[PDB]
Amino acid sequence: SGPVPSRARVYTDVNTHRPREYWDYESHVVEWGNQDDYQLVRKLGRGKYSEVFEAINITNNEKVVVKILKPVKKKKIKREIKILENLRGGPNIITLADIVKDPVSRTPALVFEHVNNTDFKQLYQTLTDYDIRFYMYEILKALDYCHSMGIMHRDVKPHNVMIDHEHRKLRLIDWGLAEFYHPGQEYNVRVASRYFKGPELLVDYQMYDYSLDMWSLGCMLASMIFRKEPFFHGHDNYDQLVRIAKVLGTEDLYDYIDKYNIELDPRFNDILGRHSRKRWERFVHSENQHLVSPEALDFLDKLLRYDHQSRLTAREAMEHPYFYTVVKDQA
Ligand SMILES: CC(=O)Nc1cc(Nc2cc(NC3CC3)n3nccc3n2)ccc1C
Repeated sequence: SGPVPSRARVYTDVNTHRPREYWDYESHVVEWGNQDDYQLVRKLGRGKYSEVFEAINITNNEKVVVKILKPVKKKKIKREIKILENLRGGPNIITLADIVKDPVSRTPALVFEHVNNTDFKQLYQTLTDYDIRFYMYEILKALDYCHSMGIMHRDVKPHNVMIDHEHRKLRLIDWGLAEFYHPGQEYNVRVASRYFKGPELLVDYQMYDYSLDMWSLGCMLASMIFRKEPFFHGHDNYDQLVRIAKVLGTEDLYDYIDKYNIELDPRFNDILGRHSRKRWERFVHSENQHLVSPEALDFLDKLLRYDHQSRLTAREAMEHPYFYTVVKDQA
């Protein structure tokens, strides 16, 4: 027998209530700017589907980030553009400034607002208890917004969070894996980086929703408060679920499998074993205790659930006691 269907607990029908054009990205026509407005300054890095550069817009002298695409299906390019245009102006959402057609590569190049990022491998070792709560609340503003707008990011991880610490400015970037949520839709499970993949992806449960981003956020919170990067360190996608089971326990995992009538890959049988649910205290030591409090642990536990339906929504997460001083300081 097949798996039990699932629906998002919140923002379930927001795309159904919108005109077809909002989410029907295959019919989206791309609006092209002038490629001569931009002069590349230097390379910043690379991605699976791109090469990214710092550039100067020669019409206004503004610094921009240019993402020149590698060959990618036209519908996937239209999807990222549509999602970016839909989320434009949203809290802590990266701004897509322009779309141009590269002359050498003949591919599109997406032009973004520049963020003066403080590299995560250097920034995280300086963050206080307050900074983690502050930036976690800022990520939640972006997530509650994109979820309310019927979009799942599906690639939440430290590298997709640009922080200008000096200006306490955060932007959630790289919407290249983002999708529109539609009740009853089965999505590709081959999304996100290994360490941030939700149990639904690892067990091949396709009818997932916004709650997938909440698991990714929990992985990020666990890595920050415990100073353990990555928190769930799998050797591959199968071992990734084993790393989760050694912390969350195998009992809740088999309960989750049973609830949704998920047929487990036979490989999993011999590697999952039997594991008790651990207490968060075993990850606490003299070097991370200043970032760990009962509020942090209670909040973390409520994010890292096998059952996607039982994880906090971004809005419920914002109401958690862990953020009381951040909320009070923002008012
Ligand atoms: C466009 C996109 O999402 N792809 C992406 C981006 C990067 N890298 C940066 C670097 C900076 N800022 C420089 C100071 C570090 N910014 N700023 C705003 C956005 C952005 N992106 C690397 C790799 C990829 C794939």
